[PDB]
Amino acid sequence: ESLVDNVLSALGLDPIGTIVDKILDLADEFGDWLGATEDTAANLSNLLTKLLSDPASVIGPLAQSMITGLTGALGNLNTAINQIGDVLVGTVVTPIN
Amino acid sequence: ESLVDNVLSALGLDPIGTIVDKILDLADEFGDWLGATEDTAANLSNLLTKLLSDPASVIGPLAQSMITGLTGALGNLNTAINQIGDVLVGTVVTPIN
Repeated sequence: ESLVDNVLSALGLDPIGTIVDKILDLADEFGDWLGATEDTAANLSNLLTKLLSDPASVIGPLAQSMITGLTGALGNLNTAINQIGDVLVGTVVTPIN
Repeated sequence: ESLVDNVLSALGLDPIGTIVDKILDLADEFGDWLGATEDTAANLSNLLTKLLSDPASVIGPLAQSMITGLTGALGNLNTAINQIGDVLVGTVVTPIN
C-alpha cells in the first residue's frame, strides 16, 4: 500500500480509498501518461513534417531584416534607381556601379 | 522485491538498500519522469506558439537562396539595371522585357 501511495503521490493524484480504488486510479493515471507521451511524439513528428514540406501555415510573418542581405540588396536597387533619376536633372553623385 | 528491482533497473537507478529505500528512490524517479515529460510538453507548446507569432528570435539567419524565386528576381532586376546602363554607351545586348 505504501508503494501504491508513494507512486500515486509522485504522479500527482492523492490516494484516498481502498487498495483496489488506488490501483484503479493508478491505472487511469498511466493511461493519461500514455496519451500524453503519444500525443507529444505525434505532435513533434507532425510539426517536423509540416515545417519540412509546407512552412507557410506554421511559420508566421517575419521581418525582411531577418533575411541575410535582403535589406542591402533592396537598398542598393533603390539607390540605383534614385541615382538614375537624379543624374538626368543634375546633382552629381557618386555612381553605385 | 523483484518487481521493485526490475522497475528501478529499467528506469535507471541501481537499487541498493531496503525495500522502503528502493520504493522512495522509485518515487523520486517517477517525480523526475513527470518533470521531464511536463517540461518537454511545455517547451514544445512554447516553441510552437513562438514560431507562429514571432519567428525572428527562434529562427536564425537564412540564405536568400532558400526563398523561392528571390535570387531570380534579384538577378533579373540587376541585369535590367546593367542593360539600362550599357545601352546608353553602346554594346548592343538582348533586351530583357
